[PDB]
Amino acid sequence: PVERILEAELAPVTNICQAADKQLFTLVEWAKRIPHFSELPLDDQVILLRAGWNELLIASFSHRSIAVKDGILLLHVHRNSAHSAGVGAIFDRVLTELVSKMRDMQMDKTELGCLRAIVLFNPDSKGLSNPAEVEALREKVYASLEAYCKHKYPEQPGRFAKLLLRLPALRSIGLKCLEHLFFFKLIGDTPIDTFLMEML
Amino acid sequence: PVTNICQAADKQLFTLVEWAKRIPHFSELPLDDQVILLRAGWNELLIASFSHRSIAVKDGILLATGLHVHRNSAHSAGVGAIFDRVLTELVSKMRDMQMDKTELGCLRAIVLFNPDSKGLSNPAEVEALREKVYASLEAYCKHKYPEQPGRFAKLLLRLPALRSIGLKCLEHLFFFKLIGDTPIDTFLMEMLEAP
Amino acid sequence: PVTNICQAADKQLFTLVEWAKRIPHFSELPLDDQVILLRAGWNELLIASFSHRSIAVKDGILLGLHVHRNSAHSAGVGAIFDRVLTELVSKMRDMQMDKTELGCLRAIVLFNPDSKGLSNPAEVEALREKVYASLEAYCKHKYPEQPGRFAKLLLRLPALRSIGLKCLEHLFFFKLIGDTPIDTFLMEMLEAP
Amino acid sequence: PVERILEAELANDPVTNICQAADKQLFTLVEWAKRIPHFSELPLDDQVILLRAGWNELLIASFSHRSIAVKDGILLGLHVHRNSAHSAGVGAIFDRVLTELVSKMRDMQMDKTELGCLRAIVLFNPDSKGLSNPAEVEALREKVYASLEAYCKHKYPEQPGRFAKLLLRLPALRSIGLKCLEHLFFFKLIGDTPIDTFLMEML
Ligand SMILES: Cc1cc2c(cc1-c1cc3cc(C(=O)O)c(=O)oc3cc1O)C(C)(C)CCC2(C)C
Repeated sequence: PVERILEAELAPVTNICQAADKQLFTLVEWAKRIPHFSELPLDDQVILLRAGWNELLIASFSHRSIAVKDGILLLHVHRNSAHSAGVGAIFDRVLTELVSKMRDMQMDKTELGCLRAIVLFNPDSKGLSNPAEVEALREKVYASLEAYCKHKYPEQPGRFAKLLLRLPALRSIGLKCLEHLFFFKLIGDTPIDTFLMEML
Repeated sequence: PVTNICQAADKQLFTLVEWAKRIPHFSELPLDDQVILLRAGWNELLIASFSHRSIAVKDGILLATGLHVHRNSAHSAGVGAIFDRVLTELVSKMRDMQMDKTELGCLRAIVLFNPDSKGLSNPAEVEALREKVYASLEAYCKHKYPEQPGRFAKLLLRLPALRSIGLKCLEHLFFFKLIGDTPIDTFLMEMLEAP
Repeated sequence: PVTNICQAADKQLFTLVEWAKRIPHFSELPLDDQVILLRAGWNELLIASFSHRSIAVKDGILLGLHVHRNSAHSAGVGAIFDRVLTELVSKMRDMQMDKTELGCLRAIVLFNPDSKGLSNPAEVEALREKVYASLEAYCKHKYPEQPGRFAKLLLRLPALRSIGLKCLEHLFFFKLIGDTPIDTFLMEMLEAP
Repeated sequence: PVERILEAELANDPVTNICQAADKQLFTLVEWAKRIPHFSELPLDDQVILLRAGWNELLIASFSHRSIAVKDGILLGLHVHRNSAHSAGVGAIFDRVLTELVSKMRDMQMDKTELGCLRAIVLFNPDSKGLSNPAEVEALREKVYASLEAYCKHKYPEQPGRFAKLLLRLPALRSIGLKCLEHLFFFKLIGDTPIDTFLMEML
């Protein structure tokens, strides 16, 4: 189904942990509204969210950032701020490889939902009790996305593959965001500097 | 053994360039861009090749020299994790769906034609050639495996795995730790016992 | 469990600022430079503290929560943990590194003139010279029988640097304590309405 | 004395050619190590471990020091300007070599005896994994840095802090060390254009 994925998509310094907690929770609420996700073992649900949270978050804010130049919306962080916090390279990749590609092809929210659902339903995730079941749910999602794309954009016969071929970029940007601690430098950066200037 | 590795590398790079030149329209790109695509691509292209070659082998990979490497050796050289990912995420997935050599070729051609490669003079042209390749692959899949309507997507969805395994092979120096470990010890000793 | 870690971090950062301000001449640096030194230094400063605390423990580190190397190897960070033990904790034990000597090393680490963005690196270098001049005085007087003790102290800093970067790169702290707390978090979220 | 350390210090197919350059460089490094007192008296297993543990920092220390006689470049005989380094995608690491090592060595006029002794300290690293007798390596490192302090106190008595200043370049050497591994710094520098030149065998 493609209607419940779009429906899902539409619906003290270190205590940066609170902001993180709230962000992760938004992500869990979304996952629970993806058909069949909540019918997986609880251990498997946790593994998929642990495996997925980084790429899922980047996909969200990348897409939000379509409405913005040389920035991402969380609110608004300009690329000059990102370069200043020593994560310029990774930020520019988000812009060129994700945000602009999403803009150029006017990726809609149903299509974002389905990609995120493919990422979430990752049968490669380590420790999954039944990877075959996860694979099966991902097949349902991308079968459903192809149906949606063929109907809404029949003039764009390549559109389905183009969507799927943004996932490799998402994966590498994924790993670079972990490795550079991208999320926690973005929200945590100045709050820390501001805290520390309690040496005044 | 060290001289073998360096020759094998040279031969592999050469094989890789000859292959790329025989991909339609590749040689019609700017020369700067051809170099960028091969330099951006050689890691994933090589892993795709040997992963697929390794379909015909249990708990191992075959390298295009002939050199079979079992996972026992890989875990012994302290790259067990990365080796197991190659096996589970690539080799077995390729086996399970019986990925044929046409389908490997088209994926390698998609990887080669990477319009995200840094410094490309005309990314739009590279993107255009990748569209031709994956349009051609979908045609092939729909006709040879009409019973498997999801086969095209399944092929494309091995590329993220290839990307991460790609970066992990760089980051761990996967190739050099596999074959190069004791050859280096042997090298250094030869140098140490020389005058 | 997660809430506790985040509080402990906040408390650690605070302890760290109070400490730095009580280092002579630190507070006489530009505010921009003070922030840079603490941001550049917090990782090595913390590892130096808990490494030294862990002298009183076998095959473990003390952070109140004792962490045994069996748990560390089980959480896939055995390599980094063993480096902390062999290169820092045991070396500190073997030479009976005292708390004055730890303080001076931490002060040398803090006064890092290599820190990027420093307005006046020459001033930071000058304060580090004062610190390590002071440490040599201390070493030569308390351990005159150990004429190489000063150099030995300074030659633990490279280890501190590499273990520093390896702890960042592996997310050493988060994988140690944060593993199951995260699983527990996500379940809390999953069984919420 | 520390004369033997200074004496030590004052001595188509694109991948194959990089490998030859590497081979030659590593060999110069072994010849140097053999002329360090007591090194050749270690077990052969231990000698191999120290060179395996050490080669990256030892090489960087050499070329950093050689590069004192050069602006916004490093000397390997092939001078490499920072423009080329930034072009080969290793600009960050190159700038660190310049700021943290080359300029610091220039500013304090580090001489070749002092470089030798630091390299000898790096070589005699008792933290190296698998050493048969790390106590012996530690003992040789103590001899080296005891000898360096003697040299510094005599040649630069006006600079009482010069010994510590020398030793406190080693952390920088370590981090630049790990960054050079992680980026494959050496092989991108020497291997860079040879590859580009090879590949431009498209016609
Ligand atoms: C020991 C060692 C050193 C290095 C490297 C790797 C190792 C290295 C050596 C062994 C030997 C081994 C052996 O003695 O059989 C082993 O099992 O695992 C190793 C793992 C390693 O990472 C790389 C490839 C990262 C290049 C940089 C240097 C420092 C030369």
